[PDB]
Amino acid sequence: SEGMQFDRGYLSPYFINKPESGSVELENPYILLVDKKISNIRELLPVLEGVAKASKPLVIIAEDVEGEALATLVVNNMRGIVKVASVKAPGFGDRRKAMLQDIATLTNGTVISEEIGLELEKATLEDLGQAKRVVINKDTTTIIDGVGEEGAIAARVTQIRQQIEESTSDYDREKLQERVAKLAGGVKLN
Repeated sequence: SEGMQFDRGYLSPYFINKPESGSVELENPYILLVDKKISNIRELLPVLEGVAKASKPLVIIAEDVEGEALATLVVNNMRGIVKVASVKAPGFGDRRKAMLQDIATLTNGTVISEEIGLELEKATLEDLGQAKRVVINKDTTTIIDGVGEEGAIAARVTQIRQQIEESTSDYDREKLQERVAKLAGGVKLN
């Protein structure tokens, strides 16, 4: 019940902001969800402009963040220009896409997906998910108290649970149950 946790850690230790625990702890962050690799910093500039309007940190969960995009995020973070962290989206292939949506639903975010005609350079603050806290270390990412609408989160879980009923695979069922447990962990109470 202590957050949605998945087995991807920081993409660079230079995102650490709690050196004594080797971790990134970000309070009331925006959460950018992207179902592709990000390499071109120009794609992120517009969103980063929005984040620059306040003191809210940004967590980027993308298929990967690499090259000039990652380097600029690391340098800006080290300089204190922004408070940012990046992690790889959990999982593989279709399940990775489904789990990015699990996170979007949990956090009231929108997955920036070219599959449906969305473009990273046109992403806005309104597209970003939010949660009370995100904690990242070398191995894991934990999203605590996502702000997603309860009905939407419940409907998502119920849908995953029906998917379990459509399977006769122990492996696949366990993986679906894991998605359920993760969503449940991330809910916001009291």
